[PDB]
Amino acid sequence: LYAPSALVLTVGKGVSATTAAPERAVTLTCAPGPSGTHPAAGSACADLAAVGGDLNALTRGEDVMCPMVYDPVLLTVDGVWQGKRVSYERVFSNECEMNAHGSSVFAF
Amino acid sequence: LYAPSALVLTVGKGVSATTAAPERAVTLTCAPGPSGTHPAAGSACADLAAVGGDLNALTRGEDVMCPMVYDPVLLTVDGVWQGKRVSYERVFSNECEMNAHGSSVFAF
Repeated sequence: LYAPSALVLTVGKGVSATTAAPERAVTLTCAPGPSGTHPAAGSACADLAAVGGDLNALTRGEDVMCPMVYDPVLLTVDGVWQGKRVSYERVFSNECEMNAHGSSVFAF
Repeated sequence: LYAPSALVLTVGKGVSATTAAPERAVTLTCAPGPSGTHPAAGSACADLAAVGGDLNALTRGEDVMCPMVYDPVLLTVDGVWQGKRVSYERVFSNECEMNAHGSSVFAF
């Protein structure tokens, strides 16, 4: 047995789970190994591990430059990270911004 | 694009998400096809489809017989079923009981 690490991330244009339909959704597994529908299971897993599973501490790439659009996107993440239950959601100003937090966690 | 179907199911001995640590956790994908860490991705997918994604309507196999133990187990399911957000959790009297609701959805 190992502490489980399994998550489902969903993104949709909107500003809250009540007003943003889930357009895309990927599963992500990091224990015992990185797998799932996520485009970059490996790097995503590494992104989370480095930050200690703390989604909120994923940094915004200083050099990454995004156009100043205001087209909100709601990101949700649910499941278990190393035996601990996860339930997170954040609204980004635009996808480019979302995809700029952590190299590959949210880039799906 | 297709309406997404991606879920994470977790089970732990306890009676509420606050008091039941996630011991095991499996991801399940049903669109465009059945996949994930779930032991029976295919049948599980079929179990859900038949019931219209309505977890609460999964039936208890009339013939399935379980010993009368009282060792509760909390089952949680989160994610998206056919474009609609899912967030469900139910406490069973014992694993044998949990595994008796729907042939293979919860049998993991």
